[PDB]
Amino acid sequence: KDKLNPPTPSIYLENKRDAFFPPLHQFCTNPKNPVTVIRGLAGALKLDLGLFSTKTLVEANNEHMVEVRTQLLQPADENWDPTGTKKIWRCESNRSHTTIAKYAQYQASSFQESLREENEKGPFKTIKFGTNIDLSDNKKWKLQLHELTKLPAFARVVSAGNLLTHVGHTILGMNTVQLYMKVPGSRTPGHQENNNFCSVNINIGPGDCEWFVVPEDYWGVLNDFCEKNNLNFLMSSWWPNLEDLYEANVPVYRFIQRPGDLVWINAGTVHWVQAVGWCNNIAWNVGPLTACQYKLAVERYEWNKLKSVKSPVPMVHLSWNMARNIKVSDPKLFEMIKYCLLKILKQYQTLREALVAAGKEVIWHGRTNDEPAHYCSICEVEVFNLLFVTNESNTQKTYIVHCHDCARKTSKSLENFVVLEQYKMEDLIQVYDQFTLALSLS
Ligand SMILES: O=C(O)C1CCNCC1
Ligand SMILES: [Mn+2]
Ligand SMILES: [Zn+2]
Repeated sequence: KDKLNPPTPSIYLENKRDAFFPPLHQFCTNPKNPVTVIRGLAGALKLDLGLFSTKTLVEANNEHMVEVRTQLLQPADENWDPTGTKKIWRCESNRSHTTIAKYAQYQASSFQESLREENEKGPFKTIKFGTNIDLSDNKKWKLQLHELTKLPAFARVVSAGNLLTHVGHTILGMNTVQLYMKVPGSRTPGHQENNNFCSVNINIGPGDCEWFVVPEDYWGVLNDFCEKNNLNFLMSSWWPNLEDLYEANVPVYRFIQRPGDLVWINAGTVHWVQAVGWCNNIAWNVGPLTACQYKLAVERYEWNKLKSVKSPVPMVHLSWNMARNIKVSDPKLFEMIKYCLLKILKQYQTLREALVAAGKEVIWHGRTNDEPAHYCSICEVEVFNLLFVTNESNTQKTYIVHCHDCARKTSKSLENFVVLEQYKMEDLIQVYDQFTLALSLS
């Protein structure tokens, strides 16, 4: 079917006017567009991509850590089992660490070596992919991060309309920038973004990347495929067989990202990517204030619990911050947030009264300014307001957080734990009561 190889939603920018034109923002965040490729973005804004060249990076922070993925150089769009007998979903991808200086050396000699060969089923060559380079430190990366403030607001790392800005604390690689250093064949295997948040990716060049994209509403189909190939959709490295997806009638968007092109991945869009040439990429996440984004984010948050996977975005904490600090005028988005908060409030009230009825002291603990959300030290679920801390950890003021279930499993009557409360119930009830639909004519 021709509908199984759809055209890429693509926008061609010439100048700053095109980049700041409001319909660009609305096109990207439109749920009907699973991905938007903003071509010519860097040139349109006169972004200095040279600030992210490998030469520039070595000079700035040569001992900076790089996560290496050692992979096989696979042909085109395929993934073969090590023997070259059949195409499979499972990806070989071993992890190690290096530095920018050391990876840069490899990146350069890799190119020099291919130049020489050019002038001279498997088996497959091994390559190294430099991933997840952390560009959060504004002191180490001052000029780099300043250049990215030249983007239109909706695509920035930080903006008033970015849900991740409203989290109130750092979520590494989501509201901070990640850098990738690549050689041909460097693969980012299949995935959805952390808690289905949108993502921004800019190719630094000089080489191209090739992207494969599947709309959000087909993700269950890909989840089935993983389970049938004994793979964990969320935690395994997998590279879809295109002939399998075609067979199962899954449409696949396919395109080339050139240097300076910005790729916007909409919420929950499934995708995998490979370098065609030698290049660097930068990326981060963004959370538009839309019903679709909030809905998919909450869904994945709950799915992660069932799968025993930690949510990088603390959706309970975020939901309270939205109610505290954001005027919400979309009736659909408002009703979702209101609903979630009511769930949180009722569960908290239920737990709190069960504790008080069993004669357990709830200790007023309050909270520090700009203090991050808490997760259970055992099971890594988000824990909100009522924190379960051992008598000893309390005494030592290390305040090591457990959820209620994990505390109970350890200590049947919670005799080994104190219950800390970070918010008065009156304060949360008030925040909820005062959270009402704002009027907007837009
Ligand atoms: O440039 C890359 O390898 C990536 C693209 C999309 N998500 C994660 C990584
Ligand atoms: Mn991604
Ligand atoms: Zn727990």
